[PDB]
Amino acid sequence: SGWVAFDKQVLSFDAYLEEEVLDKSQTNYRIRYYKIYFYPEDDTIQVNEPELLQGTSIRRHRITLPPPDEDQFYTVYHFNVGTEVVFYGRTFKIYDCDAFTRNFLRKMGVKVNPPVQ
Repeated sequence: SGWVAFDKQVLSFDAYLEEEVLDKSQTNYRIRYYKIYFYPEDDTIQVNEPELLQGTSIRRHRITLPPPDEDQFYTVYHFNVGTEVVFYGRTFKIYDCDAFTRNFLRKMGVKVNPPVQ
């Protein structure tokens, strides 16, 4: 034991979210872009906005599925292009992922979906 191997490197997904602020009856919004990291080693997730500012990040930890499945955590199999994930009540829309991630998914039998556009 003790062999050096980096076979559990993070998977990265590009996602966006719309900050929709309801003003009386009119809703204004802006688009925020994030990078979602999934760590195979411990199934933890981290989110960061590449761009007192609120909502720019989510620390690395295991994230529960949204109701009614909060007794379970998100796994690597819940992430794909054209799929939505919900962290702390906010909906993230995954639209891409790098080559390394696409290759990793293929190696574990996952078919990566076509572009959302």
